[PDB]
Amino acid sequence: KDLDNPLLKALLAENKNSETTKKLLEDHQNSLKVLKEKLNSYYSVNSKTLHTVEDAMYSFLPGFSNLK
Amino acid sequence: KDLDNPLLKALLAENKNSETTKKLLEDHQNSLKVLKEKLNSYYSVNSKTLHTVEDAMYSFLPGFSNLK
Repeated sequence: KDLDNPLLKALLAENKNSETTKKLLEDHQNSLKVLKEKLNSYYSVNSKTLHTVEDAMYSFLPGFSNLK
Repeated sequence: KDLDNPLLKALLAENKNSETTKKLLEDHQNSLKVLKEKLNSYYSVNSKTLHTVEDAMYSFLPGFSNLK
């Protein structure tokens, strides 16, 4: 909600030469990537009885693994 | 809240962003004052506009008064 505000878009359009603001924008994108990576890392750790079902689909398609 | 967003305030804290902030947020402050006055006078203006609409609703059609 914060990064998609119309005021932010208007400010970005008004000052194209915003390298100082561009640094903050890239910092925000890095925070985006870090948060998404952490959220996904909270997933690809463990599984359940779904492993037996998963083994059924790795046999018919050789060379396939790590379905998340 | 969008105007008072802490991230937007941090972006505001820039000098080159402050001039475009000057323009955009003086316009925004005028708009906020206008909308606050609109909320304050909403009841007052609705009765007056309703009276004008009723006057125009039955003005040039013969007969037809007291539309309720």
